[PDB]
Amino acid sequence: GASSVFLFPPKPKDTLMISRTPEVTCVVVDVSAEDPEVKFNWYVDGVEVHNAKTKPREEQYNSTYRVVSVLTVLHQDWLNGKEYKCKVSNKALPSSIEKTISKAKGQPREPQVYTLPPSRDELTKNQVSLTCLVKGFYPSDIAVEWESNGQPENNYKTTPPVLDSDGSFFLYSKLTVDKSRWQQGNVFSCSVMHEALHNHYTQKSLSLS
Amino acid sequence: AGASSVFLFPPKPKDTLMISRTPEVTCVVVDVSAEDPEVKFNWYVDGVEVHNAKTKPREEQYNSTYRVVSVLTVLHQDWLNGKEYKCKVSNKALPSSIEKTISKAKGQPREPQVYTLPPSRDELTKNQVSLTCLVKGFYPSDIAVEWESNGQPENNYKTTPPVLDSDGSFFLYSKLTVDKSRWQQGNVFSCSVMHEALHNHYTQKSLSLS
Ligand SMILES: *[C@@H]1O[C@H](CO[C@@H]2O[C@@H](C)[C@@H](O)[C@@H](O)[C@@H]2O)[C@@H](O[C@@H]2O[C@H](CO)[C@@H](O[C@@H]3O[C@H](CO[C@H]4O[C@H](CO)[C@@H](O)[C@H](O)[C@@H]4O[C@@H]4O[C@H](CO)[C@@H](O[C@@H]5O[C@H](CO)[C@H](O)[C@H](O)[C@H]5O)[C@H](O)[C@H]4NC(C)=O)[C@@H](O)[C@H](O[C@H]4O[C@H](CO)[C@@H](O)[C@H](O)[C@@H]4O[C@@H]4O[C@H](CO)[C@@H](O)[C@H](O)[C@H]4NC(C)=O)[C@@H]3O)[C@H](O)[C@H]2NC(C)=O)[C@H](O)[C@H]1NC(C)=O
Ligand SMILES: *[C@@H]1O[C@H](CO[C@@H]2O[C@@H](C)[C@@H](O)[C@@H](O)[C@@H]2O)[C@@H](O[C@@H]2O[C@H](CO)[C@@H](O[C@@H]3O[C@H](CO[C@H]4O[C@H](CO)[C@@H](O)[C@H](O)[C@@H]4O[C@@H]4O[C@H](CO)[C@@H](O[C@@H]5O[C@H](CO)[C@H](O)[C@H](O)[C@H]5O)[C@H](O)[C@H]4NC(C)=O)[C@@H](O)[C@H](O[C@H]4O[C@H](CO)[C@@H](O)[C@H](O)[C@@H]4O[C@@H]4O[C@H](CO)[C@@H](O)[C@H](O)[C@H]4NC(C)=O)[C@@H]3O)[C@H](O)[C@H]2NC(C)=O)[C@H](O)[C@H]1NC(C)=O
Repeated sequence: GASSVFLFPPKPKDTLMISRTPEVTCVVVDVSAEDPEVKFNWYVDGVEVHNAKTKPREEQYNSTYRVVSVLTVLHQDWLNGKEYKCKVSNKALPSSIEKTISKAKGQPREPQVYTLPPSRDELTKNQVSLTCLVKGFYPSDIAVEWESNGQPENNYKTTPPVLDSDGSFFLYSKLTVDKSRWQQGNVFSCSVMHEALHNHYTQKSLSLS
Repeated sequence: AGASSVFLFPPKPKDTLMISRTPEVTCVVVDVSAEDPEVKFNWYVDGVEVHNAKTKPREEQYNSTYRVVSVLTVLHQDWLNGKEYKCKVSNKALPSSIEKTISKAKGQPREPQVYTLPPSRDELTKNQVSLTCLVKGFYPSDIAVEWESNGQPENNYKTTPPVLDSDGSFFLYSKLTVDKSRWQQGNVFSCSVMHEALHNHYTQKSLSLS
């Protein structure tokens, strides 16, 4: 079952902040109740490692079992482009199944962050859209958040990264707020974390002009 | 049993929304063996067999298999009214036929609101600047967005995929990049949006230096 095994990268924020602990996560589903202990082998740049913490089989709501293995990774290892391999050996199956993941290769490029106030035409509405354009970044791993008065905002959506014509990525984040909060002069801030920004962080603000 | 080797693709949104354009449904069969006899296609529209499809000759792939494509031209009205298109792929080498079906997304259509946004003040120090088109509140997600200036298509734009918003509708952004000099001259730029819930399937918003 080369499709019962899933390997997840660390969160973008986790690899960029010293206070956080990035992990790669190997998930195997559909283990039968009659199957023996599923084995995980982990490799970093081809070298086997043994510090993974594997979760005892958890019974599911569809009668199957799930096994999750978690490997903590070093911030710099991930950022320096090391390859993480997860190999899952379920003896009830013919074959072991391997997956590999790593940071995309290529010169990192610094995001340029721009905030855009609502379109004049939208000011007629009950709620208005505050836009954060983030462009020119590489690789596509990035975190974007909105806040106001030191507090996280409740209502925003961010597009996936989109490949631009010069080989870098862009995205937009759309924050929706009541027109009243906008008219009252509240300051809103889009913060962005990416490996190619100084301090891995930058913020741009937006308020009624 | 070959079931995962047949793929059925819808027409492009723009093609279904403009009568002058030709919308097509495309049935693609991959992993066709050289030892297989002729792959055969039958096509149906709401269960009724149709005969106007054009099937291309098999094309050799670098992995020693063939790809075979059949293309069915559809009426705009038919697609937009939700008729079902079925491609049935037959091959003596297989025990059973493989059938795939496709149709337009269901659910109440909602009209997009289109907003143009000028470059951020901070971007005006760059030699290239970004003109933004925000399109929101639409359903279904099938939509086309383009940019023009002086009646000519612009080259350098990219558009995000539709993103599901908190109310069940979709939004996207389209980003047009232009030389800062063209923006500063006062040239007018237009974002045009095609969607089935718009009057005449078309609307546009313009943007220039202010
Ligand atoms: C029996 O039950 C279990 C449990 O199911 C759950 O419970 C029931 C009640 C249902 O409600 C069900 O919906 C629930 O999911 C079933 O197990 C499930 O099995 C399916 C497959 O059958 C799995 O589906 C795949 O999911 C992938 C993504 O999963 C994530 O996102 C979904 C939501 O989108 C979540 O629900 C998942 O749990 C996953 O969530 C992610 O989890 C990560 C690990 O924890 C998180 O990362 C970590 O987070 C921590 C802290 O949070 C740290 O930060 C760590 O650092 C970090 O690593 C992550 O944040 C989290 N994300 C989110 C958003 O929450 C899909 O990607 C995948 O699609 C691929 O594969 C498909 C083939 O199956 C294919 O169709 C797709 O196209 C895609 O294909 C891939 O394409 C790429 C590139 O093109 C290729 O490179 C790949 O090769 C290719 N894939 C291939 C070849 O396989 C699947 O859709 C599902 O995840 C799983 N659930 C759980 C919980 O394990 C089981 O199936 C049931 N049996 C039945 C029904 O018979
Ligand atoms: C041997 O080789 C062949 C050929 O590959 C090529 O050669 C080899 C040697 C390599 O060099 C390789 O790199 C080359 O590409 C291999 O054939 C491939 O087989 C795989 C399957 O194994 C196919 O994978 C599916 O791809 C779908 C997307 O395909 C499009 O997008 C890719 C780019 O991302 C293109 O490469 C494709 O050609 C398709 O491109 C589209 O083509 C349309 C038809 O022409 C275009 O539409 C038309 O456009 C014209 C204009 O030109 C008009 O506008 C018409 O009106 C319009 O109709 C369209 O524009 C174009 N798009 C793009 C972006 O280019 C995926 O959708 C699909 O995913 C489904 O299936 C998976 C299961 O396999 C599943 O995991 C997914 O989740 C998803 O599941 C489906 O989900 C839907 C709903 O979401 C359900 O309804 C379905 O039921 C469900 N199906 C399931 C579960 O099965 C696959 O990933 C691949 O497309 C194909 N390549 C080619 C070129 O045909 C072959 O595999 C090799 N064999 C071996 C043994 O190695």
